[PDB]
Amino acid sequence: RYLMDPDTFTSNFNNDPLVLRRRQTYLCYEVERLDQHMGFLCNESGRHAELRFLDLVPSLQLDPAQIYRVTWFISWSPCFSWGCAGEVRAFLQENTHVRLRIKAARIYDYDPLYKEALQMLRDAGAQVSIMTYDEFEYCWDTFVYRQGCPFQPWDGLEEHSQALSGRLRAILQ
Ligand SMILES: [Zn+2]
Repeated sequence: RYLMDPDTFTSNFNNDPLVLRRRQTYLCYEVERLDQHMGFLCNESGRHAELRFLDLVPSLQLDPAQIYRVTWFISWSPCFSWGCAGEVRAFLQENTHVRLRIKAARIYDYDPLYKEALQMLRDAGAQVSIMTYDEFEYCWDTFVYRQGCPFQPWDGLEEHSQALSGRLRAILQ
């Protein structure tokens, strides 16, 4: 399994919501039977990482008889205005053996309809939450070519996480 460069992780999962950023997304995934698959995806040539994960589901050769928990540690919450939330809704509505957890570093405020994405994902059975120190360090330890270096928090990690978490819980009340 391949690991991402540390600077790519840090640049993409920094959770300060008031920074101007390129609209790139990184999505670290793990899939476990409730038989594991792990990896990471970014947007490529206009196709969002969420859809690329859906693209690769068949290649994972999951047993249609079993239940699987899929976890996404995603740098941006999935969009509405470019169809991600709806495709994820479709996927989950049919593939009822998949339970999806979405832990987002940041809310995708670049999408005017981001709240509709969050609400739609919830209504389809996905568990959506905001990444905390725990998740950032887990992703550093699990998906990053860190060469034994411990995780070091960026300025404001905990504050941003708590503010975004309050936003998200307010939206999904
Ligand atoms: Zn999208």
